[PDB]
Parts: sequence; structure tokens; C-alpha cells
Amino acid sequence: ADGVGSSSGNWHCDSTWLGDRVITTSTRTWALPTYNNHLYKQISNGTSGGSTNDNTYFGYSTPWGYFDFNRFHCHFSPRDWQRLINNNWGFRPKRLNFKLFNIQVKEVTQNEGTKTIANNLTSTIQVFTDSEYQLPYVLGSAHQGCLPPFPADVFMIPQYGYLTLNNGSQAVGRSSFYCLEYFPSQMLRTGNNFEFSYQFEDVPFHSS
Amino acid sequence: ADGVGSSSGNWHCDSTWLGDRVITTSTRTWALPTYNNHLYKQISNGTSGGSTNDNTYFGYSTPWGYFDFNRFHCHFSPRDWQRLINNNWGFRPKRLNFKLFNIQVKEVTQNEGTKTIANNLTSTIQVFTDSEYQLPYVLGSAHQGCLPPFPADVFMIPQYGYLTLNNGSQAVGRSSFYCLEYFPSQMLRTGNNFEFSYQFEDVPFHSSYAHSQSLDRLMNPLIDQYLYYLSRTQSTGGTAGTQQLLFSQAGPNNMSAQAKNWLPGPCYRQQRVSTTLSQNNNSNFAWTGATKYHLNGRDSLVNPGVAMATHKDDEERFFPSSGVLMFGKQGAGKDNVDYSSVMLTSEEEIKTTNPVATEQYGVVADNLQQQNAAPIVGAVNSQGALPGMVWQNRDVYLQGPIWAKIPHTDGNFHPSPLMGGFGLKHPPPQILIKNTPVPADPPTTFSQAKLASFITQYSTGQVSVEIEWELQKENSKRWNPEIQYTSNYYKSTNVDFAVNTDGTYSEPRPIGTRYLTRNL
Amino acid sequence: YAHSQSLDRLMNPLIDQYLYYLSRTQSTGGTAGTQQLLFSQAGPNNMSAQAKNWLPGPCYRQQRVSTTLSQNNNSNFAWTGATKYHLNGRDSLVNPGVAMATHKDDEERFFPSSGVLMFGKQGAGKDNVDYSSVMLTSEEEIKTTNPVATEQYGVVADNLQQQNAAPIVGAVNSQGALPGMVWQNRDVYLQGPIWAKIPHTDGNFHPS
Amino acid sequence: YAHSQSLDRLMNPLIDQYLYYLSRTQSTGGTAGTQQLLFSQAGPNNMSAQAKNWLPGPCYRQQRVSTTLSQNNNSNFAWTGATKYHLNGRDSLVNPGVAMATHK
Amino acid sequence: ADGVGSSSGNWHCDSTWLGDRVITTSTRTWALPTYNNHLYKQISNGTSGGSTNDNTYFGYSTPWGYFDFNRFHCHFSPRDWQRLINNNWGFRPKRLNFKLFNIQVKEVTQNEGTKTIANNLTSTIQVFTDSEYQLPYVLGSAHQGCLPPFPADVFMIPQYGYLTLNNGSQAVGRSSFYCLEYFPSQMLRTGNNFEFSYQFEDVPFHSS
Ligand SMILES: OC[C@H]1O[C@@H](O)[C@H](O)[C@@H](O)[C@H]1O
Ligand SMILES: OC[C@H]1O[C@@H](O)[C@H](O)[C@@H](O)[C@H]1O
Ligand SMILES: OC[C@H]1O[C@@H](O)[C@H](O)[C@@H](O)[C@H]1O
Repeated sequence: ADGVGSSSGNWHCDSTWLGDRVITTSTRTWALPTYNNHLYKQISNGTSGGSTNDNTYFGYSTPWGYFDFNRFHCHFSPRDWQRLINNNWGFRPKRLNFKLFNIQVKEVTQNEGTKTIANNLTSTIQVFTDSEYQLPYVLGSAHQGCLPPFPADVFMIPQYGYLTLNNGSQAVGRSSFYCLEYFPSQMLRTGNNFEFSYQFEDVPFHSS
Repeated sequence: ADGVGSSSGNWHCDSTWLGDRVITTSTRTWALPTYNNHLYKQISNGTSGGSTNDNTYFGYSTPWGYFDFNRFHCHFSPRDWQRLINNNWGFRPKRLNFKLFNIQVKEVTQNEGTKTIANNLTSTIQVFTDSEYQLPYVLGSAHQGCLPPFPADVFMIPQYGYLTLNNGSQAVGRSSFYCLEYFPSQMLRTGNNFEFSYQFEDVPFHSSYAHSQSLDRLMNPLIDQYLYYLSRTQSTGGTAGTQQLLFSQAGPNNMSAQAKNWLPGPCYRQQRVSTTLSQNNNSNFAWTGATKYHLNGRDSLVNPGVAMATHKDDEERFFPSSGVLMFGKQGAGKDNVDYSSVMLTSEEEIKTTNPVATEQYGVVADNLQQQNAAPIVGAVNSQGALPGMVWQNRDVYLQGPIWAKIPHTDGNFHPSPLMGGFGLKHPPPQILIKNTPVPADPPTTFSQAKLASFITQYSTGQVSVEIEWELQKENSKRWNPEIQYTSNYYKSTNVDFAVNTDGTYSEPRPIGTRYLTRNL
Repeated sequence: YAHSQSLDRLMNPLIDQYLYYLSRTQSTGGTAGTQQLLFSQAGPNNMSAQAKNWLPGPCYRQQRVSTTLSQNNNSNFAWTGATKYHLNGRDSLVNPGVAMATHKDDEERFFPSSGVLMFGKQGAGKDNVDYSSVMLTSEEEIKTTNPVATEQYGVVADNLQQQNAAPIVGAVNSQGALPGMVWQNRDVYLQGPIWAKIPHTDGNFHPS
Repeated sequence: YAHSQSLDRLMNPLIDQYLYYLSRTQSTGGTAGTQQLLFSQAGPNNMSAQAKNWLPGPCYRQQRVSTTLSQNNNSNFAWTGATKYHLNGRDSLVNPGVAMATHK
Repeated sequence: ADGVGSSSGNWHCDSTWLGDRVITTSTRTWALPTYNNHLYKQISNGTSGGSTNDNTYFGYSTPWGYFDFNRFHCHFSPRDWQRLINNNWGFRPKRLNFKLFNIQVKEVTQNEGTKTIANNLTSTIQVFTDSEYQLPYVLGSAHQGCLPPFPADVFMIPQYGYLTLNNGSQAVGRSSFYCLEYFPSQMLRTGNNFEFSYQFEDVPFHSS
């Protein structure tokens, strides 16, 4: 059974080369802060300032963070990449598997000038996936915040926000507002772990 | 198994639209403080002070808090409300399911000027429901403290208190005192969770639609009636006015004279107030000219009153003084706030079957005529129920109450709440919650006096309420397009029903439920 | 049973209502009384102004008679000032009448003229017997849900206001049934009748 | 069918009621009219004063018109003196109206 | 299973009126201090002081506390007492059931002038019952310290002591000393709970 004194899962990094499959895996350590003091916030940029008409936007910045593994260097060591590109004409993803485990939650307080950090055992986190693609899909825009290339680094989970139709800085009628707490999500304490599986749709081999 | 390191339940917010059912669910995060330092307290207000005889009360304020989900905006997003009111004639609740989970309990202490908060793992909370309705039922009075409309907000559980029979500020013999610790309750630590199910008693669908016909126009415009009415009592066109009885069939020419099977709903008049300021009288008539009912020597303003049309055709600006529900815009003060802050609801759609709130129900005769005496017809300001009378209930709103508890009494007439809602004889049980008190260190030598020193403490956690709604699908042969509830097309500074720059959610306008039409 | 709560006090004494009412129609504290509409949430301070779901039972007024003799008028109003109903050219005294509270708080001595059941003490004459012989029943307990028999049901407006005309509110002496209205039936007594036969008719309203 | 009994006459003509009513509020036969409360049981003598379980049906009044012409007033009151109900700013004559006896 | 994060039992207060039985139940919250700094102490009062010969005693005061429910108001609300005495000639107890649950144990320390209190998860308490009546029976002397009449109060468990044969303040040869740690007892941490059942011996109805 789960508990505060037993680990949720194990560290895994490998590249398993078998036949025509290569299974690459990566594990990282992350730190997820509290964004916007738990607030949704309208964000916008108008032409009123030094901005031009091209740079205007309207959107919302949420408290939620998100994982981005979308860069290759996350899943391949430079040697694993070398085996790939030297020996092979093409490669395409088949399926992925994703895990959250070993969750520590820590409350930090300020007393005079000294900082102190202590475990909070009863606090939770909320993790959902959008399976039905009912959110603005923010990946694929080549934003920062991916898992580090090098497994020993700890990384910070980026904040989630999205952009919507605008006219200038003002919002039009078709502008959408998405409340992310309105999805079903799974709440995890320090003994809980999160996992799901995904299977890529058939896609033509990248031609290397 | 449960423990400090495993979550009790999961976050859920959805609207599941399947067939004639819609299952709406909501989860929030709450914080429950310690009220009255764990004391029951008599509270009362007498006429001795500046108070009048109408405002006096006697009652008790408990430590217990309670959950109130009774407003619609708790269970529906503004989009889920739009699917509802556009596509459907009626809806009624079927069953609900309610959950407490992920309970954190935290003790806070003061050292010099610095505050610190730390988990207390062994502390509990007490949660019971009154299933048998053995408590004053405090819901349905449209009090604050409901779950926020917007799921990201954390809310504070309101304190529970109740009022009892009084004479002045003093209590009479039939005054009841209820000790809430005297019920069985369930005590929960941080790994425990609480749940119960409830099933609504069969209740008539709230009718969301407008009539496409006024009540008096149900006639055929083409054909005359075979019935006769008394058109003229005096000889016409003659040099002498000697009376003669002359009769006529009513027809398309005079419809107001036709015989009709049905009468408008009952009328209890309101005072008329115009939004344009120069039209209203100069005085304060708000309380004095108000429509009141007198109960046990106390004049109680009638609010909102019986369901009655707000205004007649082509008068937008007039509204009944107490007649309409009034909602405040986000961040509106509690005292003497200007007109621009409140959102006045209006009933346009019941003009067909219901009388205008600010005008007389009709006219009746005050005397028996004679050749000597002229006929005199008096106005009817108040009209109770008469046979062959039809009316519409007040419209529910996205901000308004869902249900109310039909008082337990010998008799009632059309038991539906005047605020609008579903009158229920056994409403959802009200859920009471409290922090179990933890004593501060007692003395080392015994003393009978009860312990007045407690650890300052509060608890937080997650609450889920899931209601299954039954829908009445719209089936109509109407050719031309319906009116729908549509958001504004033109550009805006910020989106409606969404957070502003600073993070504050706001609801721009009240959304009534009836855009659809039916034949009367 | 009696209700432990009055009908208008069903509210929570602690919490304000999210509904607003019209508190003041005139500019307050200003040297000029120019009208302005001002709204307020009702709360523990003013309970009489809160929005309420339910209304008192129907009212058909009675004449008020005081047991203390010097308070009553000097005349015989028993038949003349009585509350009667006129059926087929015959005026029939309304006795006991609809169920209505006998008297309000801290008035013991007043009773409705025809409103209450009246039982005689053992060996009481049939004609013009003194007050001391009869036993007046009284309804204290329906004061919560029912109006007092000797007072008006309420007050309604008699006119449509204008800048020229002041608002005028008329009294409601008789009130039939309205939606959202609750009442208690008259109390049975040890000396009183057990049942009655509901006449056979097309329609009846709350046949008790 | 018609009822063979009026609503107020459902009583027994033979027997008195054990209930009392307020017959007289003033001292009778005395040189001074000082008020005194006096009670009586209703009986065959005064039936109009008896206690009754039931009340007549609801009433919404109509104007009275006589077929004999000289009795009616001289004017046209047909529309003006009519019993109307006001719905959405339109005055609609109440016809035939609630069920009520035509004449006594 | 028991643990620090799961409650031991539930709150119960009721009066169940069924036939000729009435089952009354009560739950309270208590606080048990540390008496005598964990010491047994001889206590005595002699005539040497202002005391007279009538007021002299010899006995021992223990660290142990004890529960006293022996007063009626513990088991009956004033309404439950009213149903009892109005409708019934006699009543006698049949059986009782007794429970300890939801035990918090807290260590308090002094630092300068500031007090602080914190959970001690590993500390225990010792609870036994004397079934064989091998102790001085201290109940029935109408001492204070019963459960409060009103369920919302928290009460303090009284200290346990007893008196023994004396001559003056001095002890005679038949004086007994009872060490309460010399009984078998059950030791409870914060997840443990204590319960036992008892069945009254047949006793004549109290005649009300
Ligand atoms: O002066 C105006 C006030 O009059 C009081 O009787 C009443 O409690 C208030 O609601 C307000 O009407
Ligand atoms: O003079 C007083 C009397 O008046 C009569 O009309 C009536 O029958 C009596 O009950 C009494 O009221
Ligand atoms: O002049 C008399 C006429 O008055 C009108 O208002 C009405 O339409 C007619 O039915 C008739 O009453």
C-alpha cells in the first residue's frame, strides 16, 4: 500500500534497442510553484503602448502548469541519437507511457528575514490530461520549459496560458474562456502516483 | 486504506448531457473556521434600541457551519445554462450526491507578532445531515455563503443560527433550543471522507418558455361568437335617450367584449417606481408606500411577492418597488448602493397569463344601479384565487435559489416559492459541519468549571455536489426562429462571464430561463 | 402542535441575503431632496425587509371585542358591526370563520367577535348569559402561520405614483388564497365536533 | 342536479347548538347603556347566528341590469359600468364570469 | 486498520424510545491532565491544626483520573427527562456500553514566556476498569466531575484518591495502600480505542 514512508516508483532511464523498436525512457525531478496566487488573469497587449498592430494579443494566464517533453533531446542521449541517425533511414513514434511519482509537497513561510521549508503531508496536487483536446493545445509552439537534456538537472514546470481571438487588446464575442478546474482531475497526496498510456496514430516515417 | 499520505477523492467538474438527463457536478475548496469560540449564544434584538417592532428577533447562533449549494450558478457554467434554457422547455432535479474529502485540519498560534500554521494530524471534524428535518431549515432564505459560481474560488462556510418565537426581544414559552451536538454525527480525520445520497421527491417541471399567445387572445380572429353580450343600454341615434337593451355578438371588431373561459392569475399590487429619476415622486416612499403584510403585529415587506408581470408593453423603465428580484453586480456594497450596481430582473414573459404588478387587477361594481343612481365601478387592487384562473410561476435565474422547503402545515395553496424554485416538502438535507474542539492545557488541580481555553484551529478541504437533472425536450412546429440567449457580438473590454485583469470573476447580467415559446 | 418558528422568521439570523431591496428612494444627507434610487441587502439589522418564500394564510376580518368592558364602545354592535356573508338575500353571521389567530402578542383581552368557538360552563342558560358563564377558546398557536383575526391582512397600493402624486397604500381587510400561502386549520377541542360532512359539490377549496 | 338545501340551512331545525355567540354587547332594559358582554346559544329562533362549517363560493361582482326598462338607469353603462379585468394594459370584459347565481 | 489519519469512532447522542426500552447515549470531549507529577501521595488531615476530630482523614491521592457519569443529567436531555417522568411509573437500567475513541495526546513546553502545544503521536494512555471491585469505589459519593449536562461542553477528568482507616492523622495497621499500576490495563495510542460492556443486576424499578 501507499504511504508517506514508501516510494511511489523507481528511477528509469534507458534506451532499449531491440529489432526495429527502440524504447527510450527518461526520468527527471521537477518543481512546480504557485502561479498567479491561484488566480486566472486576463492578459492582453494593445497598440496603445509602443506595441504595433502585429504584436497585440488577448488571452488568459492560469495557475496551472504543464509538462512539455516535446523536444528530442529529452528522450535521447547524444549517443542514442547517434545510433539512430547513423544506422536508420526512418523512425516514427508508436506509443508513450507517462508517470508522476514520489511527490513531495512543501510549505514555505517567512519569519523576519529567515526562510524555512517543511513537509506538508496532507496537501495534494491536481493532475489531469486533456484526452479529448478540449483545451487550447499549447505544445508545438517551441516554447521553453522542456525536460532538461541532461538527466541530472531539476527543472521548473512552465505556467499554462492561452491566446484567443482579439480586436486590438479588446476581446471579441467569440473569445473563449476556459476554466481548467472544470475538468475532472486526479488529486494526489505524497503516496499517490499518476500514470496514463497513449498510442500514436499511424504517421509516415520521418525520412532520415 | 485511508491515511495521511493518500488522497480521499478526486476533483470533479462536468456537465454530462445524455438524452433527457443532464448530470452536473461541481467541486470546490472550502475553509471552515471556529465560530463563537465553540459556544452556543443567545442572540436577540429588541425595540429598546433604535430598532422598531418589525425588526425584533430572538434566536441562537451556534458554532456549527453549513453548506449551501442552493443557487443555480453553483451547478451550471454560463454555457451549461445556455444549453439548458435554449434547447429545453422544462427541467427538474432527480437526485444529488454529496462528498467531503481531502480534509486538512490546521492549528494556528500567535507568538509575539508572527503567525504560524501547522498541520494537526489527529484533529477531527463533525459532519452530520438532518435527514428527518428535525432542525430549523435555514436554506431557501437566499442567504449568502453559497459555493462560488466560479470553480477556482475558495469559499468560507457560513455560520449556522436560527430564529425562534419571540415577544419583543424576550423569549416565550414555546421557544425551542436545539443543541446540534445532540445529533449523531460522523467524525472525520484527514484520511476519512464523507458522502451521502439524496433523491428528490416528484415535483412539477419548472416551465422554461414564454407563451406565444396572450390569455385573452386565444380566440379565432376570423369567426364571430354565437354568444351575445350587452352592447348598448341606451337608445342610439334617437332624439330622446330613453333606455333600451340592445345585444350584439362579439367578433373580430370588438375582441375585448368576447366571452372567455379563463382569467388572469391572482394580483396583489405593488408600488410603481421609475428608473428615470425625474418621474418618481420626491419623498422617501420606499418603506412607507411599500406593499406590506401584517403578521402578528409586525409589518413585513412583501418581497418579491406573487409572480406578476414587471411592466406592460412599451414601458421599460417602470418596475414594481418590491416586486422584482434584485442582484448586485460584482463588488457591490451592502448599504444604500446606487442603482447602477444592482441588476434588476424583469418578467416580460408572464404578461400573457399574469397581471402587471403595478396596475389594478380589474374593475368591479360598487353599487346596485337605479333609474335614480348612476353605476359606480370600483378598482380591484388585490385579488385572491377564483375558479378558472391561470398563472405562471416566477422565473428561476442563474443566480437565484434552486429550491425552498414547503413549510409543514395543515394547508397551502399552490406551494411554490415566491422567489422561484422547486417547492419541496423534503428538500435536500442541510449539512452541518464543525471543528471538534481541542482543549488547551488544563490546570493540574481539578476544577469543575468548563474549559474555556482552546487551541485556535480551522479546517479546509474539498466538497463535491453532483445533481442529476431531468429535461423536458422542446418539440414544436413553430416555423420562424426562436429567441435565444446569445452573448454580445461586438467587441468588449473584457469577456463576459470571465475573469478580469485582476482575477475577479463577474456575472454581467441575470439570465432568465425562458426564451422558448409555447402556445398558451 | 404549535410551530416553534414564526413564518417570517424562517431566515438565518447570522447571514445577509444576496438579494437586494429598495431601501431609499430619496437622496440622503443632502441639502436637496432630489430623488435617487438606492438599494441594500437585507440582513439581521432589518429582517422585515428580507425576501421571503411564503405568505400568511388567508384573512377574512372580524370585529375586535375586549373582555375589559370600559374599552369596548357603548352601543350594540354585536349584530350590526358583525362580519356577515350574504347568501341569497339572507345575511348570515360568519361563525367561527376561517382559522385566524385570536389576538397578537401581549393582548389577552381582545377576541374576534364571531371568530372563536364559545363553550358554556355547566348549567349555562341559553339566552343572554353573562360573560362569566361562557368559556372562550383562543388560538395562540396559529399566530405564526396565520393572521390575527381582528387586524388587516396587509397593505397594498391604491395608485400609480407620479412626480405630481404621492403614493397611497390601501388596507387589505379580506384576502383570498394566493400562491405560496400557508395556514393552519382550527384546533379541535375536547368539547368540539370530531368531523363534518364535506358537501357534495363540483368544487371546494381545502375542504376542512 | 340542484341542491335541495341551501348552504346555510344545513342545520337541524329542532335542536339548539351547544356553541355560543355574542348576542348583545350592551346592557339591555337598563336606564344606562353601560356595555356588558352577553352570550347566547343559537337555535331555531335565530338561525342566521348559528356556527357553520362552510362558506359560499367565491364572488367577483357583476353589474345589475333589469329587463324592465324603466328601472334601469338612463345612460349607456354597458361598457363603462362593466366588470372588466385588466391584462397587459388591455381591459377585457369578464364574460360570462365566475359561476354565480343570476338573481335572488 | 487504525492509524493517525483515521478516526477511531463516531459522535453519538440520541434517545431511542422503543416500546418499554429507552436507550440513551451521550458523547463528550474530555481532557485528562497529569496529576501529582505522576506520584502517589499520602494525604492526611489531623486535629493538630484548626481541624476537629470529626474532619480528620488519612488516604492516598493517585495520578490516575476516572470517569463519572453517575448523574442523570448526563444521560438525559431535559426533554428526554420530561417524556420519562410524565408517561411512566418506573424505570431501571438494564445494560450500558462505554467507549473511548479519537485520542489526541499533546506535549506542552515552556520557552521563555511563550507556550506551545504539539502532537505527540507515540505517547499512550492507560485505561483499565475494575470489574472485580478490588478498589475503593469512589463513585456514589456525589462528587463533582461528571460529564457536563450539555453536550457541547468539554470537561476535565477528576483525580482519583481514596480514604482508609485512620486514628487521628496517623494510619493504623489495617490501612490499605493500593497501587493502581498493579492492575492489568490497556495502553492506547492515537489510533487505538477502548470499549467494554456492562449489564446491571436485577434491581427494583424506581417508583416514579
Ligand atoms: O425610514 C425608512 C425605514 O422604515 C423602517 O420602518 C424600516 O425598518 C426600514 O426598512 C425603512 O423602511
Ligand atoms: O337587534 C340585534 C339582532 O339583529 C337581528 O338582525 C339578528 O337576527 C339578531 O341575531 C341580532 O343581531
Ligand atoms: O362606447 C362603448 C364601447 O366602448 C368600447 O371601449 C368597447 O370596445 C365596446 O365594447 C363598447 O363598450
